[PDB]
Amino acid sequence: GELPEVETVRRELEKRIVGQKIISIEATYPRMVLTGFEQLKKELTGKTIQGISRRGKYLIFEIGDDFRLISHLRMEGKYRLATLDAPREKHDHLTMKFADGQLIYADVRKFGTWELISTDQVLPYFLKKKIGPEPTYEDFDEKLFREKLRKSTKKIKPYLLEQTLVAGLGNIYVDEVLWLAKIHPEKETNQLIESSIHLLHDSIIEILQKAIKLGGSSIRTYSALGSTGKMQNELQVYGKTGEKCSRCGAEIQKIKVAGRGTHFCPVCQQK
DNA sequence: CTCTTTTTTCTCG
DNA sequence: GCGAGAAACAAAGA
Ligand SMILES: [Zn+2]
Repeated sequence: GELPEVETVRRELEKRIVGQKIISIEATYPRMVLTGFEQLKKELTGKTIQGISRRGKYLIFEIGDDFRLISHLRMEGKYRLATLDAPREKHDHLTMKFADGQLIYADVRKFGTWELISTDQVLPYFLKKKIGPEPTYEDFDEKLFREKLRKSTKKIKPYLLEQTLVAGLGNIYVDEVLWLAKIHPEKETNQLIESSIHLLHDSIIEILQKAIKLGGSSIRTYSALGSTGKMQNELQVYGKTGEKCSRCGAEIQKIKVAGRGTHFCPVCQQK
């Protein structure tokens, strides 16, 4: 999922597993643990979960005083808290067993990843990933944002998806943000004027914070953490091909931009 | 049966 | 370094 969905899962996990001692850890797909499954199992078994943080679309389990399990859900990763006797589901890959339940990770496409690193390696880890600022008024500086946009010829949608200008936007929210800011996805960033960049900046923050408040977008659902989201009922363009724009009434169109499905209003978002 | 569609990171030119 | 295309992988629809 995107930042809102990951934050939703983070909040649920924080509320339910913090303080839990990991009894055992099993894997049917050990290869998704990029730092080595057996090594992770040896290091984390018997340890207690102290907290759950997030950076961009990355989940950060704080286990023991020196361990950090970095988890990325990628396209389809899903977590669920189940009973110890819960039957296995086809795409379940890993499980963290507690005394009165277990945290199961499932991922149909097997894109999701787990990486075990030390507490002091977290900041360097994200610096290496070149992740941009969190989408908040406090961390997302419009001035630097503007300067980077002015220096580039990249198209705005692909550039925003890079996670370098700001962290957290995925295909759904980048489409929603550009529609809200009335900017065409193929617009070269150096062509954006100051007022448009200002609207874009605030729209990125507003859309994501709203999505977080509503528990993310669940255009699917299911017995999993963060599956009761209501943001999907607020989407203005994503997956609305053929429907009418809520502002002007023109039909929402869908095109391909840098290989990604792209939804936009041809009237509100002039090319 | 073929082709298309649905986050991150690499190859190629 | 950059843009285009694709891979990792599974499933469902045209
Ligand atoms: Zn419109």
